[PDB]
Amino acid sequence: VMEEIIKKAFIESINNIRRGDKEEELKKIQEKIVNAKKIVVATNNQKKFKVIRDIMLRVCNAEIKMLDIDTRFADLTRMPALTKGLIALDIEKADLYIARGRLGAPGSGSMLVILDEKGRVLTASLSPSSVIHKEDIEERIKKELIEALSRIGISIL
Amino acid sequence: VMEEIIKKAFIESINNIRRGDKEEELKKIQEKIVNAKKIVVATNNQKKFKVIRDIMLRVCNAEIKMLDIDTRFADLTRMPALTKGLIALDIEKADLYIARGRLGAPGSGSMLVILDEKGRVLTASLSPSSVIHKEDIEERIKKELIEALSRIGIS
Ligand SMILES: Cc1c(O)nc(CC(=O)O)c(C)c1O
Ligand SMILES: Cc1c(O)nc(CC(=O)O)c(C)c1O
Repeated sequence: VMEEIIKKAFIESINNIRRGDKEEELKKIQEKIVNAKKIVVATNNQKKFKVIRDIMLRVCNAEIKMLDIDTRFADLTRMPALTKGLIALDIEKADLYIARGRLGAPGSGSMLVILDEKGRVLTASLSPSSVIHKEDIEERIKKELIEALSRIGISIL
Repeated sequence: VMEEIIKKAFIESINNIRRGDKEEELKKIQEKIVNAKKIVVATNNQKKFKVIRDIMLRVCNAEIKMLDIDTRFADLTRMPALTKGLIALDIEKADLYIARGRLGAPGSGSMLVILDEKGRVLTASLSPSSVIHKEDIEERIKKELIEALSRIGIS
């Protein structure tokens, strides 16, 4: 049915009557996150994985697994985090894919992104460059994931 | 040149000794935005153009121009904002491109992005779905641009 809602949105864009996001779109996204039972985290360090896993378990009742392959094979692309997400989508079966990496060019800070079964971007969050930041990574990852969930109306509480 | 710094970064990644962003990279980004001489705003829109312009004229001493053509056609792609940025990049020349649109799928909130001459993503910022923050486009675009500049050390 997501295909249907997005189709409605696209029809609205075609007819030049679209004004931003619709409530049914957002609730479809939230329902998609909350009702997810399989989640893949596309990084090899387990710290990251634990943070993300335990956060996501309070939002959904999913099996959350990690990725055996390492994704440095994305640190040469234009948007590394997204590329990691797409690699994970290509080699692993899930209803949600969670990725974290560099936003764009070297120096651009960090991005965490959540993709669905067909590679659509559901939500994302950013952190300043670790260069200026100088704060811990687990707390920063927690901040990223919580903002990414909250900005689409999902409470970790 | 940015080509060299990025090449070194890529080399570190190849030899698997890369640890993250380095200060000469960030300094190259700041260097890139502050010393811009031309900035293109990827919109036909009044509100947006003036909003972005007012910040950017106070951060740099560039000619800041708008787009004769409008980029609503990007609202059917996977990441509309980036696509808008690439359209602007594709049809007119500048040292900076500022684009603003939907992050991803319908319902996913908004993204503002800043691109260099070669379409590289220098910085970006995100907003919750307009469904949730019921603020309209000019308050949060300013918040987005200011956040995007601040996150890379630009005041
Ligand atoms: C067309 C369009 C859309 O469908 N969604 C958004 C994000 C939002 O409404 O929060 C934007 C900015 C937009 O330009
Ligand atoms: C390889 C790599 C990089 O060059 N930059 C960043 C962003 C940062 O340093 O905050 C990340 C996360 C990263 O994995």
